[PDB]
Amino acid sequence: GTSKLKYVLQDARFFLIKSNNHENVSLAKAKGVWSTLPVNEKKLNLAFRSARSVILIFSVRESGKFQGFARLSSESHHGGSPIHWVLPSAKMLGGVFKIDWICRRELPFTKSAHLTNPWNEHKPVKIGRDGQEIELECGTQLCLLFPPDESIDLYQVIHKM
Repeated sequence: GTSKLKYVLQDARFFLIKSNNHENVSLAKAKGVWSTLPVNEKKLNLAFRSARSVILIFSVRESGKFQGFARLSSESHHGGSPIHWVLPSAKMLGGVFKIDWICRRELPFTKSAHLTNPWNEHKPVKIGRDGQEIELECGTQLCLLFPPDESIDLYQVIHKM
């Protein structure tokens, strides 16, 4: 069902993550981690303190799709296991966020054409820079459009809230 998902998304904040390649999203899906440039790191750390859930919605550039979404489980930290990102240069990144995936399935942009983001001039939600915040209602409806991921159990994520 969709009820535990709606509970996790209640009063959440949402951010668009744009990856240059599929390899980095595959690493994030396998290891449960993301890293971003310091300007976005600071925004995500502020958001993590401010909201019950902070949701990252991932899209690989030129793919025409979103590849899934995940919830921050920590602020960023330094000095863990090093991550061999494909950088498009590793010293330029900030710390590492731990994330819990909520959906690892794809959603094509053609299915989100009716959703506009007020925080980006009401452009279609697919449009945005890496780190663009997505307003609550747009972000909630976007996450509810993804196919259900029946491999994930949100019981443990609810306990982290």
